[PDB]
Amino acid sequence: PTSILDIRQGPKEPFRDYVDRFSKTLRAEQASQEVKNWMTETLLVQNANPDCKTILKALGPGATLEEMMTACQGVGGPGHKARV
Amino acid sequence: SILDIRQGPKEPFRDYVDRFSKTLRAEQASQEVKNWMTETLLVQNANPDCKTILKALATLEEMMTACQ
Repeated sequence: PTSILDIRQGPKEPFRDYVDRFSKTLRAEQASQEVKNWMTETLLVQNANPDCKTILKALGPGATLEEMMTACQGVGGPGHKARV
Repeated sequence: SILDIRQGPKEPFRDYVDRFSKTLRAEQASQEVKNWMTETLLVQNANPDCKTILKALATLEEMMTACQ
């Protein structure tokens, strides 16, 4: 989990599934808008799995969520969340 | 905002801690997030001299005695 601090990417978890869990927990999290933006720029890359973290760090902080997801697409296993 | 609380180059650590504590208590966040903010932002936003001491270090009283 009910805390944004506990949202961590699984070793085989697709980045899109991790982002969805992070987004849902952050929206429910009680914090100011600037703190939520800071939580995204800190915790999202920090709590990503080793493979995605390596990609995201090379990409830099000055990149959008769509650019992050495109760079991490297909990395890892299939996961357990059904999507179209 | 707690994010903007930064120690001055000549500002005593005790004065910085007082400003950090007052802003954190007024900040709207969960108890675990506030504890995490203390563990990350307090040392991170301290001046170069205090930051060097704090990284080598613990309770707040031990931090203030080491930075006095």
